[PDB]
Amino acid sequence: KGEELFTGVVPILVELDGDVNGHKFSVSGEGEGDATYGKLTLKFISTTGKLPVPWPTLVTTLVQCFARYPDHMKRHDFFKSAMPEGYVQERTIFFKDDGNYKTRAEVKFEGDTLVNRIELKGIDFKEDGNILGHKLEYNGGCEDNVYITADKQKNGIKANFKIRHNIEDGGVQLADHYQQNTPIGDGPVLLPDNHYLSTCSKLSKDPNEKRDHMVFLEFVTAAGI
Repeated sequence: KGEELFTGVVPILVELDGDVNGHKFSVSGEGEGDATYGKLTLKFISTTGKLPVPWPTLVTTLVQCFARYPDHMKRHDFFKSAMPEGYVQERTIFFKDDGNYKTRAEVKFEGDTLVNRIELKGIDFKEDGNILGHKLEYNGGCEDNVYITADKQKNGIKANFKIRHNIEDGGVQLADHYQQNTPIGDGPVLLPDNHYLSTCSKLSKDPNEKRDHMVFLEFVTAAGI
């Protein structure tokens, strides 16, 4: 059972290769996840200098297998059931009145470590917009619940949710997330009934960190059944 792989604290490594309007950047992340508490503690670093986009816009792209599914919902945890082979997570994130991200990631175990290797491509972003202009507050913003539905055709799941980033000069920047997850292996997975994940994140900085970075804390819990 893939759930047995998350009984304790699991180390995490994240790799993101990004490209926004043709400007390449790379982010390396590490930390740990405790599915018993739906708790994620991560630190992310840009290895290519100042990012061309705000950190809050990459939060969702930068491991839902660490969601806490209560006992009465364990049958609906697709993410852990796909482990250790893992799953492919793909998203299109439409930023209202701005560009969009298209992301493809492989979430799988490499040894005792849960790894998230991501490719991100952003296009049609406006230099005078909130994203390329770095006009978003540094926080998790209003995070709508992640509504998950089964996709038996792909033996996986789909998800939909909006992120609302506060704009420093007042207002909000909507980010419409459209998500699809498919298992990497051919083994059996758990196709869930309709449910959602509740998220709460806290973004902070490391005083000793010289590079553009993000210290990240998240609690994710399933509900709706």
